[PDB]
Amino acid sequence: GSHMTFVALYDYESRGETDLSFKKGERLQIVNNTEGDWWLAHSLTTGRTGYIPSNYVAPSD
Ligand code: NI
Repeated sequence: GSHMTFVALYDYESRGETDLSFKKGERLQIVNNTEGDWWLAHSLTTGRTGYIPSNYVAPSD
């Protein structure tokens, strides 16, 4: 619900009111990773929240 950390593979610029912008390499906490194309996430560095495209991220190890 926040204990899964993913890393951005590519930069992403938000296009609407609900999606989260991020940079390649940024770490994102995933609230739920079972939801398909859009995952709800937040950055611990910027604090910002929003939906991210699930094809833009991989697990952060
Ligand atoms: Ni969690």
